[PDB]
Amino acid sequence: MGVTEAQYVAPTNAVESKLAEIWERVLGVSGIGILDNFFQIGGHSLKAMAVAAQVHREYQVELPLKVLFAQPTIKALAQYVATRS
Repeated sequence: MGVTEAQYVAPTNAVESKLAEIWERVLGVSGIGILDNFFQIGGHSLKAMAVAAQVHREYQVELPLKVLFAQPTIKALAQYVATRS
């Protein structure tokens, strides 16, 4: 019924914590959870492009919107990038 940030916040490794940091900063300096807000992190604007750039260079799987909405949580994001890579 509202709320943008402070979802839970229980990280794990570098990718987990660092991307949670990157997300909470880039999304608008606030502080989100691992589960994210499962909506806004995808972002139906420049967000998809900016995230795609990161998903290229840092994730190496380079899939805009798909990893953003189908994996709208750093838990699933980490398992996609720091597992099979």
